[PDB]
Amino acid sequence: KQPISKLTRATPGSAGLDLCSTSHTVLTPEMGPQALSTGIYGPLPPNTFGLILGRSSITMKGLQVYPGVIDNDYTGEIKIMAKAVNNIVTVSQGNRIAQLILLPLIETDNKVQ
Amino acid sequence: KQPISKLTRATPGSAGLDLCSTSHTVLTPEMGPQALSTGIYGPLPPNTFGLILGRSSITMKGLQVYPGVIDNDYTGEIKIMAKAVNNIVTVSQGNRIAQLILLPLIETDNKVQ
Amino acid sequence: KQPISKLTRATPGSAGLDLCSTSHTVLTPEMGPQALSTGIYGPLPPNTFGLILGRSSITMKGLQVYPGVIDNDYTGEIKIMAKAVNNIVTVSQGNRIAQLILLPLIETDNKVQ
Ligand SMILES: O=c1ccn([C@H]2C[C@H](O)[C@@H](COP(=O)(O)O)O2)c(=O)[nH]1
Ligand SMILES: O=c1ccn([C@H]2C[C@H](O)[C@@H](COP(=O)(O)O)O2)c(=O)[nH]1
Ligand SMILES: O=c1ccn([C@H]2C[C@H](O)[C@@H](COP(=O)(O)O)O2)c(=O)[nH]1
Repeated sequence: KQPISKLTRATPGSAGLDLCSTSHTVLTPEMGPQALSTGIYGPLPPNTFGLILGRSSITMKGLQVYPGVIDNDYTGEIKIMAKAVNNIVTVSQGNRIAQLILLPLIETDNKVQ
Repeated sequence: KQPISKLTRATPGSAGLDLCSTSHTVLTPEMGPQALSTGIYGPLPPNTFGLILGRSSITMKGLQVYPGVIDNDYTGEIKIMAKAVNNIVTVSQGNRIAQLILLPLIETDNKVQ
Repeated sequence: KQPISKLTRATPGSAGLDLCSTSHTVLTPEMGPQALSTGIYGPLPPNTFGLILGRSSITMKGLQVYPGVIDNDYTGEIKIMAKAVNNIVTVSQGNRIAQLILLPLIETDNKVQ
């Protein structure tokens, strides 16, 4: 398993950490949402949560990444939820498919469970 | 009307507050976006705004929730904008359909109106 | 070129800054994602990044805006990635199509490039 600390940022001003698909995968529109493996696992730094978002270059090529909320204490594998919009899309191993944004986790008094 | 304070968090490390649909509703792809009632109303805690996002279990079952921005001072009913992706989806009363994330509302000098 | 400082907020409690399309554009579902020009350019205020999100009134009328991450140091034109969901959609010049949300850019030790 690899932790979020092994992810890289493309440039210092980049909001997101790059997420790559560990497999070659073909997607068609009729398949609906598919969860792509990344080999990267939670959890997140204290007081943060994560959002998985698309890369614009990839969205413009017809692969939609559904925004995904990564809880602070999730310890499973971070997967990318994606769908081919209109056309057949092929994702090659190591292609950068999405990005992870880290955001502050605000405290509230809402009851738990 | 019920306020956001009555929402619950599944676990202490959960980023989102659960939102449930108050009605049983059937959605098909050709229907396009539908606004699901929740019986929960703004406004939000000072200096925050809200984002409505999907639950990954629900997105993987073919119901897409369009990310929705909840303004700090909105006092209407928070509705979930959703679409069946490819298949017929049935939402039962009380099913958890989406989640509300609270985020800091940054001040800027942009002119207002 | 116009900077983000020229954008306006609809009301003081509005989370987003309004983004308008500078052209008249017709979109159909089979076209897939389209990048709409706005004439607004990065970069963003220090320690922030941007998210492009839809307006709910517009999403409910069948135009989906794909959430887009605006990096802090991007100096190009901010474009709106959008898709007609099911029907033909016509966007007129000056119509408010999306909104820009500003969020804190959290520092991490992740390696760069
Ligand atoms: O795109 C996503 C969305 C969620 N999850 C994992 C992390 C979340 O903590 C967990 C539960 O999802 P939600 O209930 O937060 O949506 O699933 C992902 O791997 N990818
Ligand atoms: O998914 C959504 C998106 C918005 N709204 C309500 C709250 C917002 O303050 C208001 C106006 O929407 P926007 O203009 O912020 O998108 O509509 C919802 O109930 N659900
Ligand atoms: O909806 C979007 C998404 C991105 N970009 C520009 C700003 C980003 O800094 C840049 C690279 O996109 P990403 O790699 O962050 O997705 O493209 C846009 O104009 N509109």
